[PDB]
Amino acid sequence: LPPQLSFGLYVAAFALGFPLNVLAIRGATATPSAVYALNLGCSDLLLTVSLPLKAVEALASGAWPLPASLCPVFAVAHFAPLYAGGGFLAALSAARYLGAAFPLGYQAFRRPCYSWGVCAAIWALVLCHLGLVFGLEAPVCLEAWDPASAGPARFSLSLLLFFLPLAITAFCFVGCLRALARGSNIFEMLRIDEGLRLKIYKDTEGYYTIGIGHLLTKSPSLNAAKSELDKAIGRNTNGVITKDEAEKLFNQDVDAAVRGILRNAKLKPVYDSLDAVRRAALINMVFQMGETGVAGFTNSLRMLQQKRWDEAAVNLAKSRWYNQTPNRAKRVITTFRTGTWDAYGSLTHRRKLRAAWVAGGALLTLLLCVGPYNASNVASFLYPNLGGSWRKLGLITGAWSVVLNPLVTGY
Ligand SMILES: COc1ccc(C(=O)N(CC(C)(C)C)c2cccc(C)n2)c(N2CCC(c3cc4ccc([C@@H](CC(=O)O)C5CC5)cc4o3)CC2)c1
Repeated sequence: LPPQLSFGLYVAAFALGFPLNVLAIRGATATPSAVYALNLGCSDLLLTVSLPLKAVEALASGAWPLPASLCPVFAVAHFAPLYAGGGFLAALSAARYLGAAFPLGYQAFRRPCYSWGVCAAIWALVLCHLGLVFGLEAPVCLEAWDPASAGPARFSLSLLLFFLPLAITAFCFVGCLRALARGSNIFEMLRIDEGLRLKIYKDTEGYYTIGIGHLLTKSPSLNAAKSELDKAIGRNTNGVITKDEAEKLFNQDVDAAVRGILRNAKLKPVYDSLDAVRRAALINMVFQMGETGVAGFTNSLRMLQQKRWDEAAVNLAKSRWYNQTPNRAKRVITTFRTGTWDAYGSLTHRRKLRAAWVAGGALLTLLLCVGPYNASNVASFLYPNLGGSWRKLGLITGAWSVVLNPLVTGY
């Protein structure tokens, strides 16, 4: 409440803000998360540099110690990096959400230049919106109430530059929570193991293959492969397909791998007794080897039916399958043993957990720092009875985003 306490809290924010954000930048410079943390660290620095001036203003109970014409420029130089901070948190939470909810789809669509593009658009939108609004409608500075005529303009700032990022961050945090519960499925697992190629290639066994691990023929003839490919799609392809056609063959093959297990007497008892994750591991095998091949793993299959996970793991490792494709086999074996997705880097529960925490941290620091000011500034044009201490507090909490913001990124 007293101006001396206001002064101190700003100084604390500066004093904590400066090192923490330089440290943040180095941590980011040592993926989309890094880009957003880097731009957040920079906007935090610009905000930090304006704090000494913000602090002396609070100490003088609102008195602006500089020429009145510099007040609009300082308003931009202070609020610009402030609002940008919010948007980066919103962008970062979006990247985390997309990574958590749609790992593979995200990774396919994602390009490094988009992250910068998004960041640029944020800087652009913020400075254009603030520069115009504060430039057209501006000895007291930031502590002063805005005239009721400046309402529509200042409201558009809060609406667009805070409330919208907030709502989006809230969506991303809820989506992240949902992603945790959703875990992962067999389609994602096989997409990682088989990869994606649009040209005809040879697998580790030397057979002609296309798409997401679709076996074309066991024949050594490339022309027989090109013939079987045109059968599978019903169109002359000449050894090249689209992503859409690949995904269609993928669902048919997963279906075929499942139906193969369903009609197998030696595979079906195990399939029936497993959970979905351990089921996914079985399907992966039958996808790679076929039903008869996997049916011959008599020992391992029996141990899996009796929930003897460790024994089964050790057994499966003695196979030709393990020696020919070790990385893939180890993942499928780990899946079998644990019944989790721990073996799959971009599908793991922890990765989804970190996204939830980043988004949650982001949502909270948006609510607590940039939140209170905008909530009270819009509530100043309505309700002419509003107390002055609400906006003054909001400016303090907003300043503290230079402390909170670097913490949520984890660098
Ligand atoms: C700081 O003030 C603001 C104000 C308004 C918004 C704001 O709401 N808008 C306005 C609009 C929706 C009506 C256009 C806004 C503005 C700039 C850029 C964007 C994308 N949106 C805003 N936002 C919120 C959504 C954010 C976002 C969504 C999003 C989705 C994918 C991604 C990428 C993740 C990555 O980098 O990998 C993925 C690759 C594509 C990055 C992404 O970043 C960007 C910042 C920030």
